[PDB]
Amino acid sequence: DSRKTYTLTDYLKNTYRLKLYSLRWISDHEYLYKQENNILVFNAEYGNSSVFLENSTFDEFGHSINDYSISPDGQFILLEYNYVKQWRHSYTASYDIYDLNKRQLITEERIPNNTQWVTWSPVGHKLAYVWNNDIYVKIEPNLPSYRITWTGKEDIIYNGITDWVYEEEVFSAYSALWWSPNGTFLAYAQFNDTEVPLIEYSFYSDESLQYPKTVRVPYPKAGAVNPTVKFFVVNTDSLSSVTNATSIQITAPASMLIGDHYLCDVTWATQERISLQWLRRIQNYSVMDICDYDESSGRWNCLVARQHIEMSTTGWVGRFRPSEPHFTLDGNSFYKIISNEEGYRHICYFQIDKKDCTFITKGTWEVIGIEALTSDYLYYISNEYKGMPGGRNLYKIQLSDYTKVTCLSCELNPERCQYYSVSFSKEAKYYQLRCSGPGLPLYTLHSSVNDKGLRVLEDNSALDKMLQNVQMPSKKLDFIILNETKFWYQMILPPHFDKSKKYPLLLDVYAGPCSQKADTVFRLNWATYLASTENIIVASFDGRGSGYQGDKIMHAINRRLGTFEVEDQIEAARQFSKMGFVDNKRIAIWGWSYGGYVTSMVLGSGSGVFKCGIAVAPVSRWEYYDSVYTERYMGLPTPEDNLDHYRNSTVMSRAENFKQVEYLLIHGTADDNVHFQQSAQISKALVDVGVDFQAMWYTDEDHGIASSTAHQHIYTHMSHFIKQCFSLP
Amino acid sequence: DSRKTYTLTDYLKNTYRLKLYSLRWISDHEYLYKQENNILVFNAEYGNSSVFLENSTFDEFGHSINDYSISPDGQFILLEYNYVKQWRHSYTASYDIYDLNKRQLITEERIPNNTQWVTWSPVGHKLAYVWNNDIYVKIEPNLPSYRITWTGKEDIIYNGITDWVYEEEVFSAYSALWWSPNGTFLAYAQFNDTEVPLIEYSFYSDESLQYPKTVRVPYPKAGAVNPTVKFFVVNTDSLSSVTNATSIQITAPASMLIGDHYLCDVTWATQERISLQWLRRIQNYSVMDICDYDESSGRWNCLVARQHIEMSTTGWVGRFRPSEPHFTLDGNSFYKIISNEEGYRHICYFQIDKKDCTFITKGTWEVIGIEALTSDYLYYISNEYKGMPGGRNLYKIQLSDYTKVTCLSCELNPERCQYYSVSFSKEAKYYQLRCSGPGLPLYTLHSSVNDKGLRVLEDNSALDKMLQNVQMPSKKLDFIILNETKFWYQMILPPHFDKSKKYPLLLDVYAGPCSQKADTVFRLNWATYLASTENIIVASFDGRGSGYQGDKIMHAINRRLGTFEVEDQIEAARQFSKMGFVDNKRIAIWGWSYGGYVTSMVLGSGSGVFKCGIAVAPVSRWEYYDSVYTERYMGLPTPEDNLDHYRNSTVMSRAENFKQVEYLLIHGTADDNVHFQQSAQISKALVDVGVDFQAMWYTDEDHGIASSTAHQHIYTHMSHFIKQCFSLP
Ligand SMILES: *[C@@H]1O[C@H](CO)[C@@H](O[C@@H]2O[C@H](CO)[C@@H](O[C@@H]3O[C@H](CO)[C@@H](O)[C@H](O)[C@@H]3O)[C@H](O)[C@H]2NC(C)=O)[C@H](O)[C@H]1NC(C)=O
Ligand SMILES: *[C@@H]1O[C@H](CO)[C@@H](O[C@@H]2O[C@H](CO)[C@@H](O[C@@H]3O[C@H](CO)[C@@H](O)[C@H](O)[C@@H]3O)[C@H](O)[C@H]2NC(C)=O)[C@H](O)[C@H]1NC(C)=O
Ligand SMILES: *[C@@H]1O[C@H](CO)[C@@H](O[C@@H]2O[C@H](CO)[C@@H](O)[C@H](O)[C@H]2NC(C)=O)[C@H](O)[C@H]1NC(C)=O
Ligand SMILES: *[C@@H]1O[C@H](CO)[C@@H](O[C@@H]2O[C@H](CO)[C@@H](O)[C@H](O)[C@H]2NC(C)=O)[C@H](O)[C@H]1NC(C)=O
Ligand SMILES: *[C@@H]1O[C@H](CO)[C@@H](O[C@@H]2O[C@H](CO)[C@@H](O)[C@H](O)[C@H]2NC(C)=O)[C@H](O)[C@H]1NC(C)=O
Ligand SMILES: *[C@@H]1O[C@H](CO)[C@@H](O[C@@H]2O[C@H](CO)[C@@H](O)[C@H](O)[C@H]2NC(C)=O)[C@H](O)[C@H]1NC(C)=O
Ligand SMILES: *[C@@H]1O[C@H](CO)[C@@H](O[C@@H]2O[C@H](CO)[C@@H](O)[C@H](O)[C@H]2NC(C)=O)[C@H](O)[C@H]1NC(C)=O
Ligand SMILES: *[C@@H]1O[C@H](CO)[C@@H](O[C@@H]2O[C@H](CO)[C@@H](O)[C@H](O)[C@H]2NC(C)=O)[C@H](O)[C@H]1NC(C)=O
Ligand SMILES: *[C@@H]1O[C@H](CO)[C@@H](O[C@@H]2O[C@H](CO)[C@@H](O)[C@H](O)[C@H]2NC(C)=O)[C@H](O)[C@H]1NC(C)=O
Ligand SMILES: *[C@@H]1O[C@H](CO)[C@@H](O[C@@H]2O[C@H](CO)[C@@H](O)[C@H](O)[C@H]2NC(C)=O)[C@H](O)[C@H]1NC(C)=O
Ligand SMILES: *[C@@H]1O[C@H](CO)[C@@H](O)[C@H](O)[C@H]1NC(C)=O
Ligand SMILES: *[C@@H]1O[C@H](CO)[C@@H](O)[C@H](O)[C@H]1NC(C)=O
Ligand SMILES: *[C@@H]1O[C@H](CO)[C@@H](O)[C@H](O)[C@H]1NC(C)=O
Ligand SMILES: *[C@@H]1O[C@H](CO)[C@@H](O)[C@H](O)[C@H]1NC(C)=O
Repeated sequence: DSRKTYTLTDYLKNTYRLKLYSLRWISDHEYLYKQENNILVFNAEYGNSSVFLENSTFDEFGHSINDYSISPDGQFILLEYNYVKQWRHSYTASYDIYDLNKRQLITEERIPNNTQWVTWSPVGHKLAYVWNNDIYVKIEPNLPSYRITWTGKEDIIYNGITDWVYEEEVFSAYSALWWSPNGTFLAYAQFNDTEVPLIEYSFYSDESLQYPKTVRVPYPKAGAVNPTVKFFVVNTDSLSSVTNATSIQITAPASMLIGDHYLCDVTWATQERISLQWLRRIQNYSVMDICDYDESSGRWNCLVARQHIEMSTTGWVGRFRPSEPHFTLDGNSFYKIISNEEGYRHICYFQIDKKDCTFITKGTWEVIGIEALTSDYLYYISNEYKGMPGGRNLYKIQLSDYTKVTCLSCELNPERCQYYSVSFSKEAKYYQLRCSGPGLPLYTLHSSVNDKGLRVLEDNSALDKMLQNVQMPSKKLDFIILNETKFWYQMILPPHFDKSKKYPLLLDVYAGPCSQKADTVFRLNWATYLASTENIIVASFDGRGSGYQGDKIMHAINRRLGTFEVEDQIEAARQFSKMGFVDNKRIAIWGWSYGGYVTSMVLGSGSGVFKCGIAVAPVSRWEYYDSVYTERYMGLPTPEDNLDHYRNSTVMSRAENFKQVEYLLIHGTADDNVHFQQSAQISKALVDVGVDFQAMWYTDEDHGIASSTAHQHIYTHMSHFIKQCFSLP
Repeated sequence: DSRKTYTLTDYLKNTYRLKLYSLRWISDHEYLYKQENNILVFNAEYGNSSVFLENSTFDEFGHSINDYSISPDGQFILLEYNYVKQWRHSYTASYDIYDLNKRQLITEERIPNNTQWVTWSPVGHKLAYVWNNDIYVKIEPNLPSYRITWTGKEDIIYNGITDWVYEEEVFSAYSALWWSPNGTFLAYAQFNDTEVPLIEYSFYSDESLQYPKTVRVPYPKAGAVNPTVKFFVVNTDSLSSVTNATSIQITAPASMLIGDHYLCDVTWATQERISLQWLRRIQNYSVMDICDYDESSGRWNCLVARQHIEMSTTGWVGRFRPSEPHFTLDGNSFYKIISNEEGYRHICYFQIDKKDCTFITKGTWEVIGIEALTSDYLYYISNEYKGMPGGRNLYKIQLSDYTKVTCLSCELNPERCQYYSVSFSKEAKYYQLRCSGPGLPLYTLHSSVNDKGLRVLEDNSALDKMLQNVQMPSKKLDFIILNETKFWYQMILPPHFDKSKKYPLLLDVYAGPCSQKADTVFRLNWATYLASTENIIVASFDGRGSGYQGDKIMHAINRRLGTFEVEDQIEAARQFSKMGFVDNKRIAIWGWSYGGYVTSMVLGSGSGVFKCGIAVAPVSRWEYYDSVYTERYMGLPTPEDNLDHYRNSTVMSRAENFKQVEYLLIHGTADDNVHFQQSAQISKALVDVGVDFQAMWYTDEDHGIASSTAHQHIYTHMSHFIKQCFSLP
């Protein structure tokens, strides 16, 4: 054996890059793929291409265009420059509209600088943008903007944008603007954070800054006042400069109004029908209101009969939040993913006039998501193939005959692709199946008309040839029967693996509620380096609390976080140790966020199975985390509700047992998700008891700690600790 | 040998304690020494004792009495309970006045809770206290308080108390109240921090606290607006309840009014004469105003003729601040320590009517301080004995015949005591000479009448016997001739030291301007453990910038901090290495505060002499430290004045060279002196360049990091790092 190993340098410097083919379906037959800084239009059926915009077009722009947005009409394009990131999704940027017919930059009534969000109408060239927490609408790109809201304020009234809590948990986005299917109406949400308490952390900026800046973010910790959401809808077609626009408010269902409620999701059904999903602060009761517009009163009305209530007594409602409904063209019938009586999520045909729901799919698998609803077929990704919870394959079901279900990707390349994803065209005429593993990522375009594979867009052939030279580690995904239940685990076995020889084992852990750490995706990460060079088996286990395996396993840790999942990881290590190739004296664990919470808990468990551990940005007490996430799985922190578990599930409590393990606590000073407070309290507890541990603070670094320099430094420091603890060279 | 060694446990658990005899001279013949929780009165001449207050007296108090204050009359006592510390000197506490004649606790008009400062009149039982930044005076302990100021405000107007900058630099205390010699007048200072910018750091309090508290302290960084000081004097004898008291303001000399000025010190001369020392922001010009009270106008007047101006073109005026004048009983003549033309500080007889000053002492030594001015003799401590800059001995000079100077402690116990300190009685009839080394601390009481040693109060005999069993390390203080100048150094040689054998060397460093690290004091510190058990020579060197050696050496680093002192420490290590008993391959350096700045600078020097280093609470850029300290030595951070050196003296700049040394950066999150910001910037710089280093943040810990738990953990972690770097067992 005389080949190079995957070194940390290769990982940090991204020497081996996984080519990807990302396209934008502008039509049912054409998509826009950016090549050599040139936007190109590709006919899906023929396969030919044409230059939509030459790089020279914006070479004289004078600014670096971060991203572009083609108007549905295709007569205009948005240019994003001066991109400034805020949180995971939130950002501010300047925008310049470019005419694609006159080949000229719009210079009059330009979108203002620091625009928080900008969106084209679903059809046409209307532009709605949020500036200074305020919503403006430009009916024509070259015409003056029309201001809709006037109550926008910073860290108080968010109009059209989402506050930290909603952006990171409820909507998973920074956009609260929902255009009507033809762009007649614009649905928006007004979040009020007047009462939500502020988390205050210090920012040191650059060396030039003399006095540090304090950053205050409206952040509702478990039990703290949550934000108030108010939904609104405005007729954009009636927008006038003479008078302000009028926004009709759709009130929440009375059940939600009794107490704190959340607007989980907003989905347009027809040009005059909208579906609002509300969920009470106690996330075990959710009502969907199919509201329609009444022409006579010009006001949207929600029929109590059409309302659909989904309650869960076993645990929380939804994997992370109520799913999205896929209405039919008529809009009087919709398909949604609901949990079956057995406890496995499946598609359920729904009619707006019948509260009864008819499940169209059933089994011990789980419908991961609905991709497209054509008048004849509904396409969904599922983990049914080979009963593998970590597999994703495309399936289509005849709407008229539900019994006729056909797999579309299961038997394409079974050896190389088992985790598939899909992006259909405007009318689902053509779809791009993208496989992420277990082999190299493969991107292929197919035609729904005859389910025929038109061509292969990307095959990662060059990377494959380069990876032949390096001694890449192998990945093993199997299951261990615990309490007569199959719990799957993945193991990145080192190259030239010998079962007889005993190798050190690092248990990468997350164990988040409804999370999967054992899948079939090819990933070039730090574990690849650890297994290839340091020869460390990197393993991950999905125990009670893991998702894609049913409500029973997912809702097992309900109202008891830091209990079953922590125990399962320790039991996993014991099973892994007795397999025969694991050095019992050298077993470690590492995790990020919830993984850090579990990593700390297992190290302080006093089990004696683990020797050392690295907790990065770890959660210490659940009363320091946001309300939406914590209250969903731990309930309210009140003396009459799980207050005991809230206090019994703190890492600080197990500090005395940390004296038997080596601990590395890494955290970013400017973390908005898991505040540095949580890491700080862990350190204080260990210092008080006298536990000796290593720590590393990264100044002005967020939860991701992904700044090139910090990313390299964090993994370099972690590599040193793991090697030192494992007594490796 | 079988003798045990001084272990870290002995140091952390204070196994060997140095007994001390601290007394309070209530009279010229009697002092109060607390024994077994009983205040006892001891006649100095006879040596007999009597119980002033039995422990039972305050056993039923119900609170823990932190400290006591006997009224000069002795008819009343103050009891301090509920002690809450703020900064180094600032604190808040509740006080209960106790009658020492009626043996009863005063229950009416009690001193309010959270009293910031309380002081008895110099003679009598008057009480002046500052509550809520406001000054109140109780003429009688059992009578209602009289409020003097009414403009007090938190973090804005400090009346009678010193702001952070003045408390930690100018006055080195939290008291701005100065009682007149017979208590007729009360001199006070009003500090205004309305413009001084606030340093904001986060406090994580306890595990219960859900949201961290942001602590904002008025702190003037180099160049930032400094606080405004206004002096005032009030006649307490005329205090009435019917009308408010009137405070006469003594304005600063015109020279100081031209720009920012500081009130360095306030010293009362007679019952009607006060001496104010003012210093401009540019600390190289100071004027002392001897102001007297004019009965006719009832206003204090400062004669321009009586003003004494001291300017220094070589460097800053004063060791750290203008010295304190010692006026004669008449008050028309005073003695002060001024630097001579040669550049060595010496006592200088002064007359209020003659601007000329006559030096009464001269030589290549330095008068450390004036202790007592009797009508016939002036007592001062100096480093003249054996030309040792680190020695302190008591001397007395006949005022009539200055040639007649007599040493009082030089030849008492030359082998055991060379560093002496003294506390005279009310009329200097008796004085307690306390020696801190080089042998065990020895406390003795003497009589000035015939300079006779009455008796020995404490001899640390028990500690001496216990220290016989342990293998205590030895201390060597010598000098290395650099550039034809004697630079002294101390070395804590390990037990059973063999010059032939090569031992590892750790250079404890501070190198602060006007600082001494090589002295003759016996200290049981971490170095004792390192030398006794780990067998590491701990050495300290006093190079350019050191004090007690003359203005030339002290003012050498003027307007150039981080230059000569850093180079000298590296040169010291080179000289130490070629001595013959130092392992060149294993030399390290550690420091706190300025020591941390030097430690970082020498590690990033690129010299290659040092292998590893530990910087605790280190200063990174001088533009982050307070103004009074930085501007005194580095000038103003302005483009026209030393702005370059300010940017050329940053640790972050030498980050690339840290790649050759092991670095441990320890800092407390809640540091008010060296803000964490300085450590944070160092870390960010190393992270950016890619320098691998270890770090450790101590949550809710101040500059001292002296909380029992943290103190033990910091030295434990530091011990591990030093041993690991020195490849020690
Ligand atoms: C966002 O939430 C805050 C807090 O609920 C809202 O502030 C509230 O605004 C109402 C407006 O009517 C205030 O009611 C009035 O208060 C005044 C005194 O301030 C009183 O004289 C009136 O009789 C009436 O009660 C309410 O007090 C106030 N609450 C506060 C300040 O805590 C705010 O309006 C909300 N913003 C939006 C756009 O929804
Ligand atoms: C402590 O320092 C601050 C800052 O110098 C002092 O505040 C100042 O107070 C004076 C009072 O006369 C203000 O002057 C007046 O201001 C008002 C507007 O606020 C204006 O209408 C008047 O004609 C006059 O100029 C001055 O502006 C103000 N400076 C500020 C607020 O920055 C404060 O009084 C000082 N405190 C003490 C007790 O010395
Ligand atoms: C790919 O080739 C086809 C022809 O085989 C193109 O289709 C025609 O393109 C011409 C271009 O001038 C049009 O005038 C015709 O109307 C098109 N015919 C149809 C049926 O659409 C197609 O446009 C090409 N695609 C690209 C991206 O160049
Ligand atoms: C549209 O609404 C805005 C906001 O209320 C109006 O602008 C305000 O008009 C009032 C009139 O008294 C002023 O006091 C405010 O200062 C204005 N601005 C704001 C931000 O409140 C505007 O006039 C309305 N337009 C029409 C035609 O009704
Ligand atoms: C977009 O959709 C809206 C809602 O259906 C359309 O508005 C209605 O259009 C019909 C047909 O012209 C009218 O009879 C209704 O009175 C309209 N309702 C309202 C609220 O005005 C709108 O015309 C559609 N736009 C386009 C271009 O098709
Ligand atoms: C949603 O969760 C709450 C909190 O667990 C449930 O309220 C409890 O209901 C049970 C009976 O089912 C009572 O014994 C408890 O005392 C209630 N409160 C608490 C604090 O547990 C509520 O019933 C749940 N709702 C649904 C639809 O399951
Ligand atoms: C130490 O002893 C001396 C006597 O040798 C004490 O002096 C006398 O003490 C009595 C006590 O009742 C007084 O009445 C006398 O007036 C004292 N004489 C003088 C000259 O002072 C002295 O008080 C004793 N000291 C202590 C602390 O008990
Ligand atoms: C002593 O000074 C205080 C402070 O100025 C006086 O108390 C104030 O009196 C005014 C009279 O109009 C009130 O408006 C204030 O509210 C009072 N308090 C404060 C804190 O300002 C007090 O009256 C004065 N006493 C005498 C006898 O003059
Ligand atoms: C404390 O000292 C002050 C200042 O010397 C004395 O006040 C003066 O006392 C003399 C003598 O009685 C008077 O002639 C002056 O008019 C007083 N000046 C003022 C400002 O009142 C005061 O008497 C001394 N107190 C005691 C008890 O000796
Ligand atoms: C106090 O220090 C300041 C700053 O160094 C001195 O001002 C400088 O004086 C020199 C001459 O001695 C000039 O060449 C400089 O231009 C002055 N300004 C600066 C920015 O350096 C001042 O003279 C000193 N005062 C005394 C009494 O020594
Ligand atoms: C711009 O596009 C042309 C298209 O032929 C390509 O050759 C050229 O390399 C591109 N330049 C950049 C900087 O991408
Ligand atoms: C954005 O800022 C730049 C720079 O000040 C300015 O030239 C431009 O006109 C601004 N755009 C808008 C729409 O305000
Ligand atoms: C209180 O004082 C008496 C004086 O004889 C002493 O015996 C006793 O030990 C003291 N108690 C404490 C707790 O110091
Ligand atoms: C201080 O507070 C305690 C507790 O409330 C109270 O008993 C006491 O009287 C207070 N003292 C004064 C002087 O206010």
